Amino acid sequence: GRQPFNFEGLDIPVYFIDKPYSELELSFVNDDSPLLFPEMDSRLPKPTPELDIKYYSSNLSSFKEDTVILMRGTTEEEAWNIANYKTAGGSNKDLEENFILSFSEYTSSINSADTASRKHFLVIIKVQVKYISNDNVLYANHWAIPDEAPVEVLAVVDRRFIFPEPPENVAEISSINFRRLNSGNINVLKGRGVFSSRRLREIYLRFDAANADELRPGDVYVKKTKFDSMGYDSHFYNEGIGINGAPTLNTYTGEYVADSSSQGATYWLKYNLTNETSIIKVSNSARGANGIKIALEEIEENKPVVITSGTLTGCTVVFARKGEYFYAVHTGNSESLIGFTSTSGVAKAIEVLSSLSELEVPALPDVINNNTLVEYLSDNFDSALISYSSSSLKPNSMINISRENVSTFSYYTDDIQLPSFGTSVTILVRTNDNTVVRSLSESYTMKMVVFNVLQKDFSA
Ligand SMILES: [Cl-]
Ligand SMILES: [Mg+2]
Ligand SMILES: [Mg+2]
Ligand SMILES: [Mg+2]
Ligand SMILES: [Mg+2]
Ligand code: NA
Ligand code: NA
Repeated sequence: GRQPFNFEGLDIPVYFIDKPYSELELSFVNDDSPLLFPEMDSRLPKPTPELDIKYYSSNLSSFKEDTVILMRGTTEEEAWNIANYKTAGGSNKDLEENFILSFSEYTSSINSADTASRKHFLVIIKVQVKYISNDNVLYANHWAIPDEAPVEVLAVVDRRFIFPEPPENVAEISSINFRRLNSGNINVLKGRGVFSSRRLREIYLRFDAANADELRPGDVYVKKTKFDSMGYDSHFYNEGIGINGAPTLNTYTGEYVADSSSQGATYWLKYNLTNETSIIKVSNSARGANGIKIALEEIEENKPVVITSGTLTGCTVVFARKGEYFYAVHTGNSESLIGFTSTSGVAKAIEVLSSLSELEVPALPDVINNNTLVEYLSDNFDSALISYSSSSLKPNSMINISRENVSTFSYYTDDIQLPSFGTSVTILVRTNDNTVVRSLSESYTMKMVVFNVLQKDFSA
């Protein structure tokens, strides 16, 4: 093989070997650990908040000499070279040699560092602001640093989890939940509340993903590569959510179904679907739509897939089938734009649906509203479900037509006593030699309980 790198002679204040869950409820998860999630291990220095880094970098004359703390997932060899040469890219060339630029990207996102370092190495550095920039990064919360820039290495953690394979009833109930899902029974997700996570884990399934947002006029962004451990694609990220921002489209595995970012979650904070379940979270874009297209023949036996839209409080979720492909689109806005979702949001959803289905956008009326979405879906897809919020006060939100191939679920109406929220989810399961596809939309009221539902099957 290749000689193991020996870190003992290096200048590393904090160096240790990370233990996976299986070596410490998740006693069978041998390729992940709680090092960074949900709480960053107390041995590790914490990164500088993204907003503070942006503040320093935006006032460079005032803070060029000050430092920030950043994280990175790297290989064994990269981590050793960073710690040995004390430069951002593990280079021993002098910075001056560039002026007679190669860059490495670090992150302020704990979840991003978790994703990148799992099964590899975590490196934490302190670096002066004059060496960082984010002008050309593709991933959220990333900062490029010249490979030759000096850094102070604060921690290196070996997260390769090289350990002999493992030979309140949370584990047992979660295994039953997996068996229920894996049978193709949508009832496992009924009534147990909303779920979402900001975690990023690559799942087995590749799918087309698209984004249309008013921040980027004149373009629909299309991603056909896997959602992988490099980080959070900035097109599927919303810097305005909370403090460090949040992803608007991410995949994770079912050992965590909801985390503390899921507004209103209950049952799925406690129990899970095991890490054999693959979950795709599709949220709205800041001012527009995110969508995915799944090839039903690529769902694999004993690897069920769950799509969740998170907590619905005004946004529109579309599930649809055309041929051998399933579509999920979530449109709306995070900027409290009254009337956007039932008008511009519909237009953005149609842009995404047309892009994913490889159709030219059809001719649309001058006034685009939720009825327009019903018509578009009816004419261009085999079957569809719209889950949406309507009020007699906002006429554009009201759906007053019907099409035989389009179901609609108003998870909010004026008849609802707040507080309330909606959910909309789909399961895709290869069982009995076919791909079962079942969708479920719910309204929750009041401890929140479901009082209104629509269940739609998209399989034969
Ligand atoms: Cl991953
Ligand atoms: Mg990283
Ligand atoms: Mg490695
Ligand atoms: Mg129950
Ligand atoms: Mg949510
Ligand atoms: Na183990
Ligand atoms: Na050294």
